[PDB]
Amino acid sequence: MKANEIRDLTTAEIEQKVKSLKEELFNLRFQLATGQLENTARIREVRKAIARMKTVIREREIAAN
RNA sequence: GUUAAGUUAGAAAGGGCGCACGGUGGAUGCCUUGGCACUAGGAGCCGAUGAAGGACGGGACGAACACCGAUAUGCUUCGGG
Repeated sequence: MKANEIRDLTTAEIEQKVKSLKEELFNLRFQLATGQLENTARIREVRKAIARMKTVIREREIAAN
């Protein structure tokens, strides 16, 4: 998904992207705490996706100078 | 029936010697995951762009070892497989 990450422009790669993933992780952890989640690999894959987005943004910023 | 006299003893409450069968306890034999002494090549410094060394944390489900820092049991890119 890294290529698709590059294709998006910078604001789109943070605004309404690293925010929806954050809120989804929040809801997922709430459901797990309550006691009804079933599928549990979602947490790990969401966290990995967030890290990917942050790293590509930082790479762009570093290359900009 | 009465005198007189001899006797292995022969019993064993328990004990000694020999034999048979067990229990505790880790010598001996066999075996290495760890060490000891060297040889031939390399490398002989790290740090304010924050060191050597640590504290606290990170997993779906506890404590500990190993691994990693709010991008936390991991992220990109180039090669091997």
